[PDB]
Amino acid sequence: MPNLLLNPDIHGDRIIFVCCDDLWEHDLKSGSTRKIVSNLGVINNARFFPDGRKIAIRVMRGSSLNTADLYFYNGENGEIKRITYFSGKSTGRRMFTDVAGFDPDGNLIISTDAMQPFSSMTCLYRVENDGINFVPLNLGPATHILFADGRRVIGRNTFELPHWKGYRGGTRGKIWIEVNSGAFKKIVDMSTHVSSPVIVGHRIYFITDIDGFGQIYSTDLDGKDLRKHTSFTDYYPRHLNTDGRRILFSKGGSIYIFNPDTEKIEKIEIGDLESPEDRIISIPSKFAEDFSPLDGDLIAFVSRGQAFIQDVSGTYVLKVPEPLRIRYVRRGGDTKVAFIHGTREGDFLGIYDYRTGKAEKFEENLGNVFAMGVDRNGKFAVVANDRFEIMTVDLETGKPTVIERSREAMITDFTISDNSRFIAYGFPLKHGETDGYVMQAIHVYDMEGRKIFAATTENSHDYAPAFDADSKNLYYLSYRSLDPSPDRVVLNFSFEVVSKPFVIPLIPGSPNPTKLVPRSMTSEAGEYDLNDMYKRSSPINVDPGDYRMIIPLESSILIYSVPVHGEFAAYYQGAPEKGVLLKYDVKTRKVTEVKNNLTDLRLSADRKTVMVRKDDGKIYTFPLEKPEDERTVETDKRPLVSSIHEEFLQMYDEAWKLARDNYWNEAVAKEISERIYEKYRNLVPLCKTRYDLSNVIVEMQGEYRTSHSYEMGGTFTDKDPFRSGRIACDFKLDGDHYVVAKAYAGDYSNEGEKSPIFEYGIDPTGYLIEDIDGETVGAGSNIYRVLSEKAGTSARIRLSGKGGDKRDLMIDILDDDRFIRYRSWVEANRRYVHERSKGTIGYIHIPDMGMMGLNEFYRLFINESSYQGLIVDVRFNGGGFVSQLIIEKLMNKRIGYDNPRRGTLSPYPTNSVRGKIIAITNEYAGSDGDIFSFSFKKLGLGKLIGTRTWGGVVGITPKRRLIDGTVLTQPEFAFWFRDAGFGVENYGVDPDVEIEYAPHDYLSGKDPQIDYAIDALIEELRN
Amino acid sequence: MPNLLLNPDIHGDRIIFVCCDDLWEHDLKSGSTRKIVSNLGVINNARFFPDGRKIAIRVMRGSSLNTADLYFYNGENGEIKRITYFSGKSTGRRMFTDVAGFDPDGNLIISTDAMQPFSSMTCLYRVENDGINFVPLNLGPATHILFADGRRVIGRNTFELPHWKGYRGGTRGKIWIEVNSGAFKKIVDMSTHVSSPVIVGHRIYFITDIDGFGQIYSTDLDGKDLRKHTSFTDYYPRHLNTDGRRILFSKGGSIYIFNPDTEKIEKIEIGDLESPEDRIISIPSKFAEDFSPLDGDLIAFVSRGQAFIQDVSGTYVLKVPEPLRIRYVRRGGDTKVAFIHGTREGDFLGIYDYRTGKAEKFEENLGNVFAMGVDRNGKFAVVANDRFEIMTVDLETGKPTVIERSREAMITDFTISDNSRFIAYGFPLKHGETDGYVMQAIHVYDMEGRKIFAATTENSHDYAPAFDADSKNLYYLSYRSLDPSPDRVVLNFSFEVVSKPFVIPLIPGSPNPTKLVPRSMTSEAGEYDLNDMYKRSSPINVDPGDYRMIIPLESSILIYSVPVHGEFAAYYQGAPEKGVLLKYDVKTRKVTEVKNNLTDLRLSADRKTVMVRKDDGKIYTFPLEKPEDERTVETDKRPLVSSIHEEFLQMYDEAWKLARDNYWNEAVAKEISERIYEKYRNLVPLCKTRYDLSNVIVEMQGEYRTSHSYEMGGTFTDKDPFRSGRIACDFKLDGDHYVVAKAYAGDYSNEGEKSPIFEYGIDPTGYLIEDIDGETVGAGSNIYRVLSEKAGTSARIRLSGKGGDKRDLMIDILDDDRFIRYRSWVEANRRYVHERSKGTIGYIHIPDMGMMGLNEFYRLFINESSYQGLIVDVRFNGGGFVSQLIIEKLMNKRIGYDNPRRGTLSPYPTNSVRGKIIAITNEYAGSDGDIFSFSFKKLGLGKLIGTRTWGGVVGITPKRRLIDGTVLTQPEFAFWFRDAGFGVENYGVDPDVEIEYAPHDYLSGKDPQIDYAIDALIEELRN
Repeated sequence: MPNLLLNPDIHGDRIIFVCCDDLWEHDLKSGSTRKIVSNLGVINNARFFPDGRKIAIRVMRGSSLNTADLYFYNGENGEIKRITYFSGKSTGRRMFTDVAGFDPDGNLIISTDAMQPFSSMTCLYRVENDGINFVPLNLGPATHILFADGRRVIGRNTFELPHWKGYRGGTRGKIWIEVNSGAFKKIVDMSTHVSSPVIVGHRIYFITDIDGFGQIYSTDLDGKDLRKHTSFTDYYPRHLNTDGRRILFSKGGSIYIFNPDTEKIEKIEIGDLESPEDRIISIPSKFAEDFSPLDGDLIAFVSRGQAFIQDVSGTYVLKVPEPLRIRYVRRGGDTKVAFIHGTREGDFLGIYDYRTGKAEKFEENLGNVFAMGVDRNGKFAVVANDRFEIMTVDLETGKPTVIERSREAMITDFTISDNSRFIAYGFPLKHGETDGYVMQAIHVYDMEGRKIFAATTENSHDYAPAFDADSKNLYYLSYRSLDPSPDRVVLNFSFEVVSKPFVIPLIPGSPNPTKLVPRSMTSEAGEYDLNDMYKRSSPINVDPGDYRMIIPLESSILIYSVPVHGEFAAYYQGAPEKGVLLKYDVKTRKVTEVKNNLTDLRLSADRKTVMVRKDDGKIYTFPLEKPEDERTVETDKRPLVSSIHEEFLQMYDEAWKLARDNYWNEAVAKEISERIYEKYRNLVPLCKTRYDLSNVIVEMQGEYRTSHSYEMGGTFTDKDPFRSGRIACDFKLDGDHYVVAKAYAGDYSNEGEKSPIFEYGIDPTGYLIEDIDGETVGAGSNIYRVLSEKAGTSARIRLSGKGGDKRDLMIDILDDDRFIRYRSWVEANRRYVHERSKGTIGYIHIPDMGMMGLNEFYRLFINESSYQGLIVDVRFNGGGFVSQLIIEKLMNKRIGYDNPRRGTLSPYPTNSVRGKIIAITNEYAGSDGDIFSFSFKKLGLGKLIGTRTWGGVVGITPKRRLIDGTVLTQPEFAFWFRDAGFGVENYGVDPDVEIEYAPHDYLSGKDPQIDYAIDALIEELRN
Repeated sequence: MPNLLLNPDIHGDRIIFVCCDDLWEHDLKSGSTRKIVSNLGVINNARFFPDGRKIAIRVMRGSSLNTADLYFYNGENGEIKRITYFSGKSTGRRMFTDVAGFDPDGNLIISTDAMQPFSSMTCLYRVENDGINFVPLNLGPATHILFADGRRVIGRNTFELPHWKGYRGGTRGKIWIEVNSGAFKKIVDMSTHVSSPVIVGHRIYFITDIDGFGQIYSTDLDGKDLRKHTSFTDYYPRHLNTDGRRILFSKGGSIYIFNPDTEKIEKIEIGDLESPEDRIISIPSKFAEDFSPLDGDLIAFVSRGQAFIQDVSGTYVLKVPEPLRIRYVRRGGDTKVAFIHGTREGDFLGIYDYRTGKAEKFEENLGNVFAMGVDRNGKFAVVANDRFEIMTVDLETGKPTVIERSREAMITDFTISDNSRFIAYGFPLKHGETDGYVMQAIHVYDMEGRKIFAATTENSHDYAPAFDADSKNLYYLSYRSLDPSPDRVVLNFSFEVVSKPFVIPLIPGSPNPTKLVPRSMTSEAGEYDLNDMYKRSSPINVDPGDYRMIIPLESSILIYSVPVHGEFAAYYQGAPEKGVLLKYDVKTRKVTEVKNNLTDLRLSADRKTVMVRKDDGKIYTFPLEKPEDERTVETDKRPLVSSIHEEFLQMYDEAWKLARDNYWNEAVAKEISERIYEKYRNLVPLCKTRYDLSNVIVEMQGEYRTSHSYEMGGTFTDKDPFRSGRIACDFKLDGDHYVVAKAYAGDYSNEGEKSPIFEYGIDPTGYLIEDIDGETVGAGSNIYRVLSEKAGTSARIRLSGKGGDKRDLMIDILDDDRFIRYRSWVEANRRYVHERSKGTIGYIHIPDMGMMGLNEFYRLFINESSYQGLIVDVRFNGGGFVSQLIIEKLMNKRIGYDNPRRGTLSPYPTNSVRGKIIAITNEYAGSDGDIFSFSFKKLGLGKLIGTRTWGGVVGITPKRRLIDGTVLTQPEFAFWFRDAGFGVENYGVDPDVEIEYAPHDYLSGKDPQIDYAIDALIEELRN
């Protein structure tokens, strides 16, 4: 039972490497191995200092390893010490805030975006006094820095990209070298991605897969005389490191040594290191999903692939006796439940009687199931799969029967009548293959006659069907009540409150029950007749809103409502959508609130019990008759038990299967998947930690050689995330005191765009920071650590100005100041553009194509679009999906003006740019950011300046998480441009004028890209 | 910066030892040292298996290391595995559930009380299949077992006793050896304690301090030819271990080797191993103390020796700028607070203005302060110290003035009038030096004239003085309203509700204000006159109860009431005493509840704000006017920051100072403390963990060579305690199935005294356990781990009886079953005595002299005191203080009977023993159990049978915890017997007839002690 060994470094005969998230050291001479540091969190990189006495360590914390900071380990006394308190953001594909190199004096050089407006701006800083102070090198964003013959060697984006083999986009690693004390030249720019550069003798060694597989190559300090030193075919080499004589690297779980002199490669024999306990315990609530009410006031819930039946207090718990991956569990009978069990082959329907203990599984492979319901009489279930089919499955024979199949999307929204005769569902459809909108009509399946009926027309979005208890009327919701709401900032309107419930009597002649037509004035009777029922449709008298569920009751109707809200939090912070349960009294048409702060709602089969999840994250239950009697469902009294190796294999297979099944090109998917299956599955048994598993799943994901193959979420450690305290200020150690080198502020009147100190009436720039909460900070007291310890609270800060000015203030210590740094960067560029253009050119930056992109675009568009020229900066754009919306605005042509008796001219359209436009982009703009850059040029909006974009345009829409919560992504939607085809993928967008942003440019304090854009526009504006 | 190295074992050239709570391995050949197991919790012992391949490990978990279990470490593959799921109870002086030795076949033998009715019954078991099954050796309680020439060598109580140097009590370590298969002889029984026995060649090596200091000695396998092999004078040697050739041991933080051949001793050079981060972060609420209200709605609170001023939400927090050990903090003015600062020299008063930030400390040493208050005008503070003095301290000059000094106890109950003129306080006193009860009278000090006046007579206990706002009346409480309450089980009565409030008008002629005497009918006026004020006292019309505080308001009086409750939880589980705040309306005399579930209450200076601690442990604040507007006080938004080395130095110093100050014999205390200070203070810097510090503190505590020098509580690890699942059954692996070898039940009708399976109508004895919660248990499925995973919940257990009987039951899996095992043991002894005596002798067992002892003594006394004879078994008695109450009952002489017309004779006294009594005691009975054993003989109650008791009779009453919550105890009260003097201490009590309980007695299943007691009484009962 060997371990997965990774990321080594070497010094003499001593090699250090990672195993089980901890740092180990192996001595080649004695052959002994030892763990030198552990329990710090997940370590992914360790670097010896030049004299090999100390080691710089990068460690990640937070369940998903979303935070990182650095530590120093002293081999002499075994002293461990945290050096950075930045709580740098981290992702599997961009593990930032790390060791960049060591200068000629032996000082540590780090790379970090902690104090920058963008995560891609991983700037270089010399670390002084063990983290007391950080000195910027001003060489621009970089990953590695090497020093040879007195000059600086810079590696840009040279970190490994295991998730994207064959990457050839604009962000590929490149190497630059200094040629004259402050002048730099790009010496290594290959078609593919260069990573892990090191120097031995006078050659730069690095990795790249230009020939089809990862190998070690080398060039001279001029980027010439390319050489190939390896011919690996099993697994890609990774993480080169050197002591100046020999090179170390990891490959497929083993550590190897490359001797440049002999070109000899030798594997290091390390043997079995650690075998932790396989059987683990987990907190059920941390991986819970699919909670549902059962008879007898019992409840069912799924967690980490396991299912349970328990009382509400979680004291009497029964585990469903089925192996890994039960996806859904649903009430089947008095003491019975139906469930979906998944395997490597697909999903299957099963039944379990918790009273008798008899559990049965049917062999009919239903595909990949995303919804399942059971009729009230427990005779059949209804299932929906990714084939876009909705079917019934006889709970006795297991025989499935496809009801219908959509060609647009899954039929996950369905309901079954209490008498088990009708099945109503939303049917996604399109009039034509290339329609921009998918419509959805409710269809009704009559078990008797097996014939489908259209409940509603195909013109909009009808959903959430629900039959009344007597199975005589079909209620549902529609987004048909069109009525626009005005944008309060931009000239725009949108349909915000257009949801309305409708009802269809299943028996012709019978009226809308909510109309209260006197019974004596209605000729009753009539047999069921589902023909032309859409013509009989009638709305219920409820104000339009945004409803998601309708529950018809005897003399009232419950409705799940969602107040209008902003999307920022749900989009970036996973914040759940908040809703309220409303009660509509049919008799008086009076609407009241039943429950609020909801995020989900399940309804008992008999309509007597209601289960909800609230914004507080807890599950509650209450009688629909007396919502005051609410109880809290407890699931953590009983620990979740499982086997790491059983789960890892299950997880590898599912990751592997998802990558195959969701890859945009089906033909390709089959060949790729089969070719890589065993190669990586064979490494799974070497994995002992979730991080190990990650190293294996990601390399397999990279074999698809396509963008967007991500691994997000999951639980890798129990360590709380690192903390960082900020006040939007940069500190410089001057003598024995810290001085505020810079105090950030964007728009003073906006919220959260400035150092909290500004609210006290002074600009802290140039002030000395004497102490925080009575503790002196300075030469002998790390201010970053002090701020970290106060993060999220208000502390007394003593400031000293040049003179006799002294300040004693209670300052809010923020947990982050990225947005303040960003807005300040934006406003600075804005003033600079106005100043250099002499007031003729406007400026706008678009950070991404999501909700932030929309905010920042309009934030400046309303003030910047009416200058003679306009610069649209999309550098560092993180992508999203609103590129098309912003383009639509820039495409407006000013063709007129209103002339008022009083006031000034009003342009028409209001949203039109007045003059010439120019766009700036760089290698850090990507995805939807690629599409914007390509479209800007294609539509002739203006010239495109900068450097080639990221080149990743195969979108993702994840719909499944691993049992531990991990969200994997699969490049499932390949973008195709008219004329260019799929060619943007793995390449990017070339600007009309390429303007590099070299290290010497950063050294001189000049932004050549913005300067060219301003100048080019000034030129164009001459005539 | 070296480390404190401890508890080593040796095998060839390899030595393992503990450092920083982790396990390390050192190779004598290569000189290399390495950490082989870490992050498991706190390891205190590690033993090489015979072949030196596997290592057995004892690790502790739970903040106070109160739980323990064993693991196996396999250096071959680096596999770590838990072997036991007992969660054995552990204390620093009795770290039970450990490795006991290895049999000739190489199988692990463990010692544990996990499945016994007493913690001292650490029975031996051979471990099988890594914990799947445990086979009892049935040799009785033991610590170590060695094997020589086929015969078993047994060490009884042979663990180290660092907290008691020179121990010579009955529980001292002794060694027995097998002479004839199954027959044993005691070979090593010295006046002093023998610890850590090992065998080399044909000699038993061990440690003892018979010559005044710990040294290594040895004897032949016959216990003869005693030899002394060392002459240490610096630190006591500890933890001997051997590989059969050499002996390894720890001393003063270093690891040494003793060569029996050469008799040479060599120190192993290991060097600096590990230095963790010194600056740590702690959760404030976890070490919180003294919480108090300040003006402006601010709060003051002390935690881990630090003090803070903060708003209720804990968003605005200010740390008081003073070094370690702020003991108390009190409102001193508008933005000022007074505090007590403690140092190694004593306690001092200081003042801190949180607005300006100016802090001042006065140099007057106030001694050891236990109470502090400040007058409302902020001119002086009132302080109470362990000198029994109450004094004022000028807040301007710092000049202290002693008001009065009690010669009985501290004056901690005091109050200051609003006009700052009077100080009323409870004054402890005794009429004579040898009085059994300390009375308390209220005394009032007049600042004007500096004279003391008696407010109450000296006949009972008067307390909680409180002046009204106008400083015209003094209110207080007394336990003077004697009215007896009846005991519901025993003929007994006690004063439960005898607390009554009283009031004393400070102006003669003025009537009790609660009497509502009409003003027009009262001749008002008059000047203050405190003479004869006790004569003027008047009660207030509130029913008697149990009051702890009285707060007189304008038209009402608030009263803190404590409902009568049992003491068990408070006595054993630290449970807080629950109280309620009552409101007495003076006008109507109506009493209403203002707040319940309280555990503590603080009132602001202006009587407007109330702060309380509730049973939920949280601190709340509400306006006295609207108790509904209650807010929760948050203190954990901002982490506590401290330095480990600074804290460790402050704690050792305080531990040393407490040991000295409280030792019972002051003469001896000066010499001992000065002699031991440096020696242990020098080991402090070697400590890196709380466990390291404990080893040092305990060794220094043991220098007092007296009983009761303990170290309880404190925070040693962040690991959750070990869990164990129990159903009061003993399991035996028979083939591939576990059979219930025994099902425990005491009194079926009592609560919690039987396996929870009995509630389903069957006795599980003989039944086979098929599975638990669907999981099969047996030959390849450890039932103990399965139960551990279900502890605290109800699980489905399937059982099979011999036949066709099958049971499927939802069983409560308990967290512990010690009490069930105890009562079953007692009831079995009870039946055995009835049977063997043929219904002529009764039986009673007293497990301790605390609340449990009271419960169990009476639980049987009511049924067993009327046989012709009575056996009073005090074996294993844990001590406490009720021995005298039990003797009082046993002393009753039956001298008459009531003869009724109908029914049977009633004996007089009712609580009298009918006949002859005999007592059984052993080496596990001590403290108040020593006192009981001695008294039984002394008073001639009957014969004492068994073995010499523990011998620890110098009591404790701790009143101070270290900054981390640690409760240290100091032998402060030496018990003196008429005729025997102080002699019981460090010796114990000899029985009239000594009856050893040899290993072969346990092997044969015979209890020689109970048999002799039975036979002795049968004989005495002949005539």
